[PDB]
Amino acid sequence: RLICINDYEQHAKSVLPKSIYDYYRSGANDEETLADNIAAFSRWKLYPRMLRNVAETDLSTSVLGQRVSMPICVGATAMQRMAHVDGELATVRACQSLGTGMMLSSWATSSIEEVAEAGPEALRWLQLYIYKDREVTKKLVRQAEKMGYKAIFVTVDTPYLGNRLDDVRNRFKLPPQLRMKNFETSTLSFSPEENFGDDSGLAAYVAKAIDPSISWEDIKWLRRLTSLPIVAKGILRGDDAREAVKHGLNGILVSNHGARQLDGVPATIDVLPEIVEAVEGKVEVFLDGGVRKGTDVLKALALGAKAVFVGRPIVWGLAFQGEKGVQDVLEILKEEFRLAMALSGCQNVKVIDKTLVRK
Ligand SMILES: Cc1cc2nc3c(=O)[nH]c(=O)nc-3n(C[C@H](O)[C@H](O)[C@H](O)COP(=O)(O)O)c2cc1C
Ligand SMILES: O=C(CC1CCCCC1)Nc1cccnc1
Repeated sequence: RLICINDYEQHAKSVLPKSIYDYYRSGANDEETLADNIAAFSRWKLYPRMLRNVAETDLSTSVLGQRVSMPICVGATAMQRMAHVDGELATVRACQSLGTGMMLSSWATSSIEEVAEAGPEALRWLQLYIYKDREVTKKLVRQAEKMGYKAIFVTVDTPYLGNRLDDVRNRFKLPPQLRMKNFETSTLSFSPEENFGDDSGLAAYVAKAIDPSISWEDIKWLRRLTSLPIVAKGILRGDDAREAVKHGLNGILVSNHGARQLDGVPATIDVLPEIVEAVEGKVEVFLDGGVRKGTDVLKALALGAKAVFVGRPIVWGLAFQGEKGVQDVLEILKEEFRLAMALSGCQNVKVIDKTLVRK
């Protein structure tokens, strides 16, 4: 049946309730960037070397000092138990099997501790939102430290939620049996019994809970709060990337939030070279947005990314078959990436060079 990532999305549309599929699929507004995140990869053309000896292709690399089996990691996607009863527990188990890392959403339907218990040997990182309540925010960071998470990815592109039109039409909220499990109060847990207005429930949750005032001073606060590596997630400008380096951060995740925040920003693959240039080798640079195929991974590494993160494909894996479905999606990406390396003449990730691509 399902042999590529597109097949998993098509299957997910056939089995998920509309409101859930739409929440996961949607971009902001007219979804111009959503289309471009994919189309932009196709404009970058590959210039493969022949006759390089590719009998033994090594996909392994490192993310912030921690070894991974491939430069393909799981990005934070909220509320995974909407897709499959086991949600984030299924995802972390699959990541452990693959030897890759899982970035856990602050808006997960499973707690920091529950995910660590399900994937004790998995490489795990926490995606952090800065809540108006700094005591909540600190508690999340402290729990990530205690529970063996290896970095914080602080999201910097969401002072307010983007306007996802289907979520407004559908009046998106959690199904009755689920909660954001990192929080205790009805509002912070996004209880679907709380009053979140007449439009998208999630946009109202953000407006109530998440601090629109945050600034570089809050990054200074976070840098002093934890010794863990910190990655700025959602940077699209070289000047902001340089500022993140000046604040002592340890990486940049070039991201447009899966095209869900400001519509009409460029595709991440198109802004990646500016960001790689701007940081001058001082920190690792990662990419997410539109990764669906092994050749997308190859292109991102050729342009200087250390690794890429996948969002929606993971959710579609869950919707098919929980842990097994996430494992299948990651195995397809790994095999497509191996083949793309081999056909391009690359024995290992260290020889994936800039001459492999042109736009
Ligand atoms: C359904 C969904 C939920 C998401 N939830 C979060 C979140 O909780 N925190 C966050 O920082 N980013 C979140 N993102 C953004 C992703 O981390 C990532 O940037 C994006 O999914 C990458 O693009 P892709 O879906 O094309 O792979 C979400 C994205 C999607 C599609
Ligand atoms: O606080 C630090 C160091 C951190 C501390 C923890 C581990 C890595 C670096 N740097 C900083 C803070 C504010 C403004 N400029 C620099």
